[PDB]
Amino acid sequence: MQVWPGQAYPLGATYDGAGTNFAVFSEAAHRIELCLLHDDGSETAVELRETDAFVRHAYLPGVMPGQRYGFRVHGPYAPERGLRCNAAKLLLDPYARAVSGRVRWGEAVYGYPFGRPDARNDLDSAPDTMTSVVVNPYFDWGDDRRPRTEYHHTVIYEAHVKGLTMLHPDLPEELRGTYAGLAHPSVIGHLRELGVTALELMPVHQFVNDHRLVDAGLSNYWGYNTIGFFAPHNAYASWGDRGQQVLEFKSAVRALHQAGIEVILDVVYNHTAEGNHLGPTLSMRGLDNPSYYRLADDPRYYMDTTGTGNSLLMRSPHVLQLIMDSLRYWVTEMHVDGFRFDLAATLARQFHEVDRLSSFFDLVQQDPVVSQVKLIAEPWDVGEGGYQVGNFPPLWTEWNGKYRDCVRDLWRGEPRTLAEFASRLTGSSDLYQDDGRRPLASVNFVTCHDGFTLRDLVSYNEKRNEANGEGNRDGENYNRSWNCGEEGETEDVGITELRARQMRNFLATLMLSQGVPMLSHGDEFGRTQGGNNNAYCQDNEVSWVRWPKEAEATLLRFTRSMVRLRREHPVFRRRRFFHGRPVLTDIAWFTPEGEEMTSRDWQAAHAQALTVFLNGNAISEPGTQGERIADDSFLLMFNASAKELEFVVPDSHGRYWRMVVDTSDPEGMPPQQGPELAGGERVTLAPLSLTVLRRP
Amino acid sequence: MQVWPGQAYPLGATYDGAGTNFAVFSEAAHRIELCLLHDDGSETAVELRETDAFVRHAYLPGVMPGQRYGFRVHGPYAPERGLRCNAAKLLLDPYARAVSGRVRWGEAVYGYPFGRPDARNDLDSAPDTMTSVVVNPYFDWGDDRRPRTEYHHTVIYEAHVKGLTMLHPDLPEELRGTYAGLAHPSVIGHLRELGVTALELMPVHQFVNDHRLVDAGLSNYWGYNTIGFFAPHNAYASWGDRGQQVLEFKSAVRALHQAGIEVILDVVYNHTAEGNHLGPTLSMRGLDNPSYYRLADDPRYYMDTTGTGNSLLMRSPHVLQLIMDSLRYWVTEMHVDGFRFDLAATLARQFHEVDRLSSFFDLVQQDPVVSQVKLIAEPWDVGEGGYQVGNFPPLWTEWNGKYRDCVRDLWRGEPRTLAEFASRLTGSSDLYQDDGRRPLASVNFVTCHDGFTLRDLVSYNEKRNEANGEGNRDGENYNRSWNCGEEGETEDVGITELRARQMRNFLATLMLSQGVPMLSHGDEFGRTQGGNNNAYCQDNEVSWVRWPKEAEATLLRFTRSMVRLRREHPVFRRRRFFHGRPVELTDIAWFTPEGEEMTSRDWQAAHAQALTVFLNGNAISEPGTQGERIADDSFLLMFNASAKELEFVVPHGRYWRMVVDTSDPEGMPPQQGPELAGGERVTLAPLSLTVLRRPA
Ligand SMILES: Nc1nc2c(ncn2[C@@H]2O[C@@H]3COP(=O)(O)O[C@H]4[C@@H](O)[C@H](n5cnc6c(=O)[nH]c(N)nc65)O[C@@H]4COP(=O)(O)O[C@H]3[C@H]2O)c(=O)[nH]1
Ligand SMILES: Nc1nc2c(ncn2[C@@H]2O[C@@H]3COP(=O)(O)O[C@H]4[C@@H](O)[C@H](n5cnc6c(=O)[nH]c(N)nc65)O[C@@H]4COP(=O)(O)O[C@H]3[C@H]2O)c(=O)[nH]1
Repeated sequence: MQVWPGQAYPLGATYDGAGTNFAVFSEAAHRIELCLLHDDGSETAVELRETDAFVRHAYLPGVMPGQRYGFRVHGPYAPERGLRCNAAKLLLDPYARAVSGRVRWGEAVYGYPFGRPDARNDLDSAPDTMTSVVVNPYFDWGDDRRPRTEYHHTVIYEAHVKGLTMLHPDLPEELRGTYAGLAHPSVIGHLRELGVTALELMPVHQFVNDHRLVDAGLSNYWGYNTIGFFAPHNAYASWGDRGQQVLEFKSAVRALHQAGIEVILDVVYNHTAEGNHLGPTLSMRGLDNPSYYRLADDPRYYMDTTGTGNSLLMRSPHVLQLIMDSLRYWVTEMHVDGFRFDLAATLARQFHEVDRLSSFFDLVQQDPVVSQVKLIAEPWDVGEGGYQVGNFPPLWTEWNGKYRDCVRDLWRGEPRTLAEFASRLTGSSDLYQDDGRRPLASVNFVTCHDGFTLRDLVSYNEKRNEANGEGNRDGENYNRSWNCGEEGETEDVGITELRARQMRNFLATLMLSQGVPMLSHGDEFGRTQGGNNNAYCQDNEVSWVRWPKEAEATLLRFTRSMVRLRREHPVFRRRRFFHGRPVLTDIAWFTPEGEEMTSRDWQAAHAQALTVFLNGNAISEPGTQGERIADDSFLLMFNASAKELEFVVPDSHGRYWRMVVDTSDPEGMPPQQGPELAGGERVTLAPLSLTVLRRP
Repeated sequence: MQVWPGQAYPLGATYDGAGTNFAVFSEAAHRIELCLLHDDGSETAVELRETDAFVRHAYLPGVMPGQRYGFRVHGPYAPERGLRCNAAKLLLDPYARAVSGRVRWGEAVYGYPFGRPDARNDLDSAPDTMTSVVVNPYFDWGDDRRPRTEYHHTVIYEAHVKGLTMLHPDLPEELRGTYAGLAHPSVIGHLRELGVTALELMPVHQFVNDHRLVDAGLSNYWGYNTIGFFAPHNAYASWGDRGQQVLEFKSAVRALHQAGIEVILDVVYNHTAEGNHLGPTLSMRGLDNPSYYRLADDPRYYMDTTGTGNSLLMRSPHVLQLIMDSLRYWVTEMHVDGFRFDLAATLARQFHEVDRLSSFFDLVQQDPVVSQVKLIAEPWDVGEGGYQVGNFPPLWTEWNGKYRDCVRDLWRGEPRTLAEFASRLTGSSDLYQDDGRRPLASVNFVTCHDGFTLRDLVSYNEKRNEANGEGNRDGENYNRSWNCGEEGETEDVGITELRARQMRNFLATLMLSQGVPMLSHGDEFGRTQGGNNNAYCQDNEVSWVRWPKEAEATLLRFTRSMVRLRREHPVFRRRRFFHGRPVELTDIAWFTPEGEEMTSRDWQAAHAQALTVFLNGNAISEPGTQGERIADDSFLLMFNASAKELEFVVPHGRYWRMVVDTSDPEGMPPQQGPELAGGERVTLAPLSLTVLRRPA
């Protein structure tokens, strides 16, 4: 038999050489039973009797990795009390390091009769449920140098595990769309060729194909609907789901870490794949409903702060413990370099309000494992006071959703005051400066997985989510986009070259900006999604990354060479805001004709032209060793006008500035040199074009 | 000036091989300078310029360990807002891994002019102040097996580092009263001889003798008045103060851990040694006052839920981080095994009420370093809603204040504490069963550092603290004690035996009571504080532990034999609660002195001071380390707190053996006894105990 009492910590199934020590949390269970599934669907149940601080535990020697296991909570069923415990269902371990199988959708996985939401389901769950697996924690990272690339050298590349590699004509068939293929040399090379220093992996926690999707012809692609917070996703693993998916991810990191490539993965802690009531009872519903999920004034129904069914209680210690244990386990055992938190406002909702003194923030700021890895937050959620951009604690880094909306409104041509675009270029002073932050707190991005891609952003006015199954009712409605004259694809040479160069504008404005640049995957080649902007369920050629074999490889070498500029020239990645008001003047703003803009020229309604001077000799920032940082002085000239404009170079005839970037050109100016301008001489600059000059 | 920007983590002086990095937090400091002290007192200031998330820092190559340093925080001095920043006072390092020197009490360590509280003082504090020192973290714990003694084997021995060894006629005079003398073989041999598994260490966090106390002829001895949250008290060091005292501690833990004795130390996190205003500016008054201390509804004045000057803000993320970074520093760097939190209800006061969902409770519960060590609490503060015995989370253990009073009462004679004393032997079923805890969650104790020692407990009716300088106003006013005929020293052998046998009565009940016991240092030799019940300032023979050279060595072998009787028989240290009756095995049954099971009427019969308890050694419904069953001889405990003799009956056919008797003056847990029939009547003296041991 061999049922030893074991230990209470750590939570989950841990392989201590000769056996495995199990420990799960439930304060609302009279009895808890542990099931040991075999390869034929037989359950060898064991009662974890030894409770300690509402966590029941036991050590069962002989149990080893590959053991399919799960729990069955004997507890009250009373939605009136908030409890939905059911022994009939096979509950997943929240602390499971690897989950096997898919959810086979049926009336059994749900925990309530399909006609009576307050009755109780007595159907066995195991033959249709996912199944948590014990994992051997061993891995020999030889020299896993965490390439601790600082914020002022970081190029974040948002990408998917599957879409990035799925259609790659260099990975053998098996590896396309897996973690293993993500480690391939032709992808790491591409990533190292493109200049990225951080890789953002769209949700990699094990997530569930939604029932509403499976019974609609679709699947869950993005993966922002998760149940296994410690489990690499089994469907992204070509090495098996019997606890061998973690072996890929670890090896996927080590291969990536060898090339000086960081891994910052996208975490979704705000909600769970169990949805609201009327959803499935899979992992945490049956264990402890009241202290895992945020229930409403009527405990039957669920408080939502994400619009997606449920939301976790951020003040119950066993929920905070699960997230800190989740983060760290991905830091120190998966060697993940950082996290992009999803809708991170919900994580700071202690009772109702968004608190920046909330216990979650208190925890993260102090723990020596998480507080040092790159902490990125999506600074909003769909509750009251949901817009919190510029209110997270000064440790954090935020998605500048105001950079997206301000830049997409500049190149679109709207009367977005230049003084609204000029602080987004300076790196969002108005949002972060008083908070005690630096420009690197702003993660700038012209496009991400949400909204249009880059090609869709310069080709479509309104969304095209008909094929999502919701009558075009999902995604952002107006995306500050402009089709460039005709919506959809078109053979018009004028519309084509305009779109191909509007894209150039977006990537050029992004790199010359201050803070952290971010690229959505595919925009290097011009990835299209056919007007679809919220492709959470488009798991097909719509969201795959097509790979190039001329125009798509004109924009490619353009973008790479634009990254070289930001890298090579530290003026574009400064550690602290310019001031330059009274004395060296580290920034200056002149009009096209060549005079310093005035308070009246600045925010006058219809003005769409700028010249920006960036003083490379006024970087009062020490390097790593107190080394004073130098760089050539640059002259960025923006023309958001519909017309051809005449820009004067405002220094003197004394000196010479060489043009190094010019959006207008069809061959690509960031990868191709050009003429050097006199210094008082007039330079005609095409409509919706950009230009940069360089001088030491 | 080789000054590199350095890192912002961790806070404090860390030695990176080539040099040392300093990082300090202040969110209301415009300019922070790093003063580096020399041996002729001259300073060498350098700006910690690099402000990152309100943590200013720098790294200085070549700066070796032993360097005396400190921060001077230029900022606002305005007590109407709560700011007492003073760039004249040499602020300590809240993360000082060793603090040298002592406070020379003068008008210069005080930050304000003595006659005017809210004015400004520009007196240099440098020489009159302690100094935070850089420490080299190396120490070779070759094979330092943390003796992770279980919870149901612990015997806590609360000791002070100085009194334990200042008067031991075996250490060299160098080592009397220091950390090294605490780990001499003659001491660890005694703790081994006594059977303890834990050494509760009265505060070693480096503290300051109060100005209040030093202009009186006295000196703070206990040390519950702390500034150094990372340093060992330099006045306990025989090896030096320039960072060398940290070695004393690390090597004093190495020795105790080799002989298998754990380290539990007394932490004081609720309050600081700067007290309220009118007091010094040493570490946190001048660093960032409003974010460190819990301020009033008038920022000039300090909230005080402790009565010791001030209280700490348990909601500012950077005070909880200072606690945690301290907590994890004594386990991960100095190999401590647990902490006793003092006034631990103040730690949970997040705003006003004692919140068991306070961030602090959610921080300890989660952290892998601190949730695993022994978490012992003193569950009360003097503030409103202070007494919270039985209300801490289930992860926590408490000093059972309702045990101490109710056993002090019983042997004192009060006609109430029988049904109450019963549960206190049961393990305080009232206070802990429903909370989800075990009998072990209650630290039982009759006497501690507070109140009377055990000899004073039976030799005084009221306090005698005139020597403390507050005219007998401090401490407990009634401590639930009895003088046994005469208060003070007598020679009547009738009283003296009653005292020496009363001392046997508590220790007997303490080692036979369910849960975790605690021994105050010196109650083996019958230590006497001369009636001083609150001796926090008596750093003299009053609290010095007197080592014995006839009666003193009789009670000694009494206690040691009782702590064994706990060890060798697990019933007195059970791991679950009793249930008494299989409604449809009987593991406990209470009998009358007459010899019949009691009745709910006869239980709460007011006039009753006699008892017979049965314990079933064969009905321990608990597993063992390897699923085994626990087996034991069954015991029969006979309490007579009556003023006279009462004939006690054994419940007929079998035999029983008498193992414990308080009455006979040779001491009879080390002295073998007769065999009692099983129906026979037995005479039990007034205020005495008896235990029977037929094997089951
Ligand atoms: N010695 C010293 N000089 C100080 C200090 N604070 C400001 N200065 C000087 O005064 C300017 C104003 O700084 P700010 O208004 O806080 O506005 C600051 C702040 O927004 C940001 N910044 C610069 N360095 C840091 C830093 O290390 N950490 C953070 N968090 N922000 C920084 O850049 C702004 C100004 O950059 P600068 O070109 O440095 O211009 C700074 C610098 O000239 C200080 O505490 N000590
Ligand atoms: N920390 C901790 N404390 C424990 C544990 N088990 C018992 N205790 C405490 O000790 C009491 C004695 O339990 P019992 O003698 O087994 O008498 C128990 C036992 O026979 C049964 N029982 C209670 N819980 C369980 C359980 O989870 N499994 C099984 N099989 N029986 C249980 O019902 C009785 C009443 O249980 P309680 O009301 O809780 O009464 C329990 C509870 O107060 C434990 O695993 N951990």
